[PDB]
Amino acid sequence: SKEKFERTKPHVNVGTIGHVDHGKTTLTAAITTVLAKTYGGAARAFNQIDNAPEEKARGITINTSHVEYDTPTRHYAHVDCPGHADYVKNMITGAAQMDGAILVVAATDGPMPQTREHILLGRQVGVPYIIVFLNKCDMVDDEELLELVEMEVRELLSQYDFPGDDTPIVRGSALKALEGDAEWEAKILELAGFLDSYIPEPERAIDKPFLLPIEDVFSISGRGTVVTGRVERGIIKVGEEVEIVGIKETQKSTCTGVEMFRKLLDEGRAGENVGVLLRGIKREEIERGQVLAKPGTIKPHTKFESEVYILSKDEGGRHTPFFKGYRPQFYFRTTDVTGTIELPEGVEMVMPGDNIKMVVTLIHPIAMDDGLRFAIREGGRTVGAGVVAKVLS
RNA sequence: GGUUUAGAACGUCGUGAGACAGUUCGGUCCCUAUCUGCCGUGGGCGCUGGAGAACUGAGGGGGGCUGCUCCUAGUACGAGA
Ligand SMILES: Nc1nc2c(ncn2[C@@H]2O[C@H](COP(=O)(O)OP(=O)(O)NP(=O)(O)O)[C@@H](O)[C@H]2O)c(=O)[nH]1
Ligand SMILES: [Mg+2]
Ligand SMILES: [Mg+2]
Ligand SMILES: [Mg+2]
Ligand SMILES: [Mg+2]
Ligand SMILES: [Mg+2]
Ligand SMILES: [Mg+2]
Ligand SMILES: [Mg+2]
Ligand SMILES: [Mg+2]
Ligand SMILES: [Mg+2]
Ligand SMILES: [Mg+2]
Ligand SMILES: [Mg+2]
Ligand SMILES: [Mg+2]
Ligand SMILES: [Mg+2]
Ligand SMILES: [Mg+2]
Ligand SMILES: [Mg+2]
Ligand SMILES: [Mg+2]
Ligand SMILES: [Mg+2]
Ligand SMILES: [Mg+2]
Ligand SMILES: [Mg+2]
Ligand SMILES: [Mg+2]
Ligand SMILES: [Mg+2]
Ligand SMILES: [Mg+2]
Ligand SMILES: [Mg+2]
Ligand SMILES: [Mg+2]
Ligand SMILES: [Mg+2]
Ligand SMILES: [Mg+2]
Ligand SMILES: [Mg+2]
Ligand SMILES: [Mg+2]
Repeated sequence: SKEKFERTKPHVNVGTIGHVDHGKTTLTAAITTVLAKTYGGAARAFNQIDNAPEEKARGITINTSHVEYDTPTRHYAHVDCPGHADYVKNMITGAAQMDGAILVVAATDGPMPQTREHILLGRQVGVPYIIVFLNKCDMVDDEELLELVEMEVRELLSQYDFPGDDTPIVRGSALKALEGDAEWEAKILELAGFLDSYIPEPERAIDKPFLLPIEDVFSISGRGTVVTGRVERGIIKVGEEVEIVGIKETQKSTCTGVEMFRKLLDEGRAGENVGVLLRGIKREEIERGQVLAKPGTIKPHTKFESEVYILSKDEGGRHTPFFKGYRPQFYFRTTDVTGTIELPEGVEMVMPGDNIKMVVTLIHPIAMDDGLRFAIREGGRTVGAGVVAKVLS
């Protein structure tokens, strides 16, 4: 909080995806040290990508850590997702804001059960583009074995509905590029080139009014309570009226400073992760899931009609019917929420792999409008995608 | 210290003397080692002229415990932990 962030180069939200203990967080650390050395950005280290007691005694990552590496063309903003099956909830918030992912499959183990689950969540939420990275390579010195894994990833993406063969696969060790090997340093400089070439300039919405889903809340010692997240649409000027909408009720507020990776800003534009400082609000009363909207634009609702597309055994979801009373998790912009289902008159049961509409009464009210996309989940797996039809409350 | 003498008391049984793995407080533990054994340490003669050294080894004894950390490797194993 001192240096002013100069608005140059387009902003892009990137993040690593993949199996547990597969080189996902280590890739993030490899991208910093490579890009910082040659081009001349800020250095950083593997340290702080994940500190705490939880991510040291174990070694695993829980929190979605962020990184800011810069290149001549564009200014990237990383989102290193956790990895585990148990940490899928806080991952989806990191994955929703992420524009273009970096998948991490390993040459030794290959595509594992979570790799299938992570890419499954990427499609239904909103991950337009994806890039593969083989994160072991050196451990198995062979030409035939390493190339057989590349075939299975191309099959995985094409089976689950992506381009597959068009996606640029890259090979390279993360640990070898951490130190200073000339052949392996240049091979991850190549990944930065694939990030620029494949993923296009993202289409923002700098016209329709201000909205910002809160991914994680903070309490800065001195300044006040702060909320982070990607600005979904519109802009934010300093000293402007902002209404916080979502869970509990609704509160008036005013912005008193927006920032971008510990650097000041005047205008917080759309499609970029920013930390908004709020005036006269406590850490407890504001929570994760709520949205920073401009007053009057959006209203919180606890009941709505919605066209739900349930999945089958083949697509990956439920395989049995269910009657009114069923309570799955509904993942809107960031947070999840439970709700009872009231089916329409003339529909006795809901079979798997079927398009229908239904009334859903949620326990917590969330801010929503007509034409909002969500992904239903229940029992550590997906259920179905859909869209909102009508407001009731 | 306990049990198991002589003092005294409580509860209990007994008319009473007294009694009770019922309880309670107090209450002398001797022996210079002949033999066997054992740990040490010598004198005698023997071993075939005597003497001084240096070995050999039959045989005997002693010694044999194990933690943690770190690499191999967060590798096999495992959906993950
Ligand atoms: N030899 C070698 N080891 C690697 C390479 N990349 C990653 N690893 C190893 O893979 C392990 C996993 O590290 P990390 O990336 O933090 O795990 P993750 O992929 O983020 N998943 P999670 O954080 O949920 O546990 C580490 O022990 C690391 O040494 C590589 O290129 N070569
Ligand atoms: Mg492993
Ligand atoms: Mg990780
Ligand atoms: Mg393995
Ligand atoms: Mg006594
Ligand atoms: Mg006695
Ligand atoms: Mg007496
Ligand atoms: Mg007696
Ligand atoms: Mg008694
Ligand atoms: Mg006395
Ligand atoms: Mg005495
Ligand atoms: Mg005495
Ligand atoms: Mg004497
Ligand atoms: Mg003897
Ligand atoms: Mg002797
Ligand atoms: Mg002799
Ligand atoms: Mg003699
Ligand atoms: Mg003689
Ligand atoms: Mg002799
Ligand atoms: Mg002779
Ligand atoms: Mg002789
Ligand atoms: Mg002699
Ligand atoms: Mg000798
Ligand atoms: Mg000798
Ligand atoms: Mg012995
Ligand atoms: Mg180790
Ligand atoms: Mg582990
Ligand atoms: Mg290893
Ligand atoms: Mg297996």
